[PDB]
Amino acid sequence: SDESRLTRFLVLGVDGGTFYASAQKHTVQATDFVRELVQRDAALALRVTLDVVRGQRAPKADPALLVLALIAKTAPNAADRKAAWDALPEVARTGTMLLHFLAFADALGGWGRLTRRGVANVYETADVDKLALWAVKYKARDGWSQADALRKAHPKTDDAARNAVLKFMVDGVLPKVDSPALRVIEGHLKATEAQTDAAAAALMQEYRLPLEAVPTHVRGAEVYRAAMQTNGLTWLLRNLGNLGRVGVLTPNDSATVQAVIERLTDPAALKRGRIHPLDALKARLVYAQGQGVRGKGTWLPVPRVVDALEEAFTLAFGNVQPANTRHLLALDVSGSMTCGDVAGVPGLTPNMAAAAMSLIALRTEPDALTMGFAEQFRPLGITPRDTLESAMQKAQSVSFGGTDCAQPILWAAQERLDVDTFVVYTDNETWAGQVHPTVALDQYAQKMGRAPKLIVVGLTATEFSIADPQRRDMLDVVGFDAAAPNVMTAFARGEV
Ligand SMILES: [Ca+2]
Repeated sequence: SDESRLTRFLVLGVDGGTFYASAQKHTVQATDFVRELVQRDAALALRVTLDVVRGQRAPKADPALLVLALIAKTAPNAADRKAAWDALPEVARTGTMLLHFLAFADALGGWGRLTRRGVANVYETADVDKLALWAVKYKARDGWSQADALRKAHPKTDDAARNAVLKFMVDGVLPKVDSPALRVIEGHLKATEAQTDAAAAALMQEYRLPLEAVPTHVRGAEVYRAAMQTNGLTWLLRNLGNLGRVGVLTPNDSATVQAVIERLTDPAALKRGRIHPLDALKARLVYAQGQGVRGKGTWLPVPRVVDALEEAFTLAFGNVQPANTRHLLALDVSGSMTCGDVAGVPGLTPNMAAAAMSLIALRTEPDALTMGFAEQFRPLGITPRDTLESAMQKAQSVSFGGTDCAQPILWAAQERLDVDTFVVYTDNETWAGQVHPTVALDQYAQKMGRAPKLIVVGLTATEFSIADPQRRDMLDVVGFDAAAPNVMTAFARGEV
């Protein structure tokens, strides 16, 4: 079905059953099916695309932006090209997304009337606050800048304030209406000219300015101190190291320490911020290193903060959106599972990641059973009562067998176990058995009267292929990242 095949491309960013959960290239490129579909039925291409954007299941806007460009620029009909343009303001939510859309479109046609108007409509529809934000935060994206687009599109609004910010976005010259939209602009201007951690701090204090506005050279204690009070939990999670470094968060400075602990374990803030347990696990591991990636400095991890992150992990389970399907999780339990940094997270071993995901399933899905490719294929005996640490150990066995992704499915049919979703967790070592998982899945359907799905996760994989591109019941997840769990859940629910 065109609808289903296009939706899959829109979510995964590929025209097959593979999610590159990444930190690699895999930039979305339009395949033949996608172009052919846009010519054949641009109207449904567009309806499908809006459905996906609104449904918000796509980890990335990229594929929807590309598809939208294709329709807008190359759809045979004028009503379709026009409808695509009319949707641009919705789909290109941020300044970056608009510049990204233009990078896709510029390879499909020049600046005809539809294009000038369509781009102009984006700026003319945005309020003075969104415009000001774009003016300071989304100035450029590689080749394309807001200035470029504005010179080609020439937007004009009814109100002088917005025209003033549009003018500023082109010529960088500061006016002075006010609408405190200019305020944030003036603030960002002065911020670039700081030289001192204190003036910078005093500046975002005066001007409600983001930590972004502060030159890397001057972001000291007062700058980070200031940033905390003005950001949510997600920010806080990825900034613990930056706080240990700039001398704000230290083992002998209890007031800030307690205040961080309270935010990290605030159930209401966890829920509203939609913190996934892996988000908390990543923050803990990153923070506990006391040293960052290239060119970062060091810091002294505060133990009780590390502790609070362990609590945030447990509390976050309550906010996971379940597939609501019966899962059988088959874990690779061999020694190499203890090696590697999944998703570039220092210390996040495939074994740790798989144990975390097992606990999640056990605690949130209608049913879940965990098996392992051990001496023989057997239950690991992990339960919702386990900790991350005890589950990790149950998922390690000195004697192991090949990681055969067909085998959990063959086993379940043999045991007449009702399973909706099979999930295999490995590092990068799928091993082919005598029966392919496709045959396995067919045999299960034939014996049990239901067609289940299979997800194979290569937690540190760069490339493998198990999922049949011609089937819909299979998904390969290559690598891992923060978007992977939601994609897997969406897939299991039949939405991908
Ligand atoms: Ca292995």
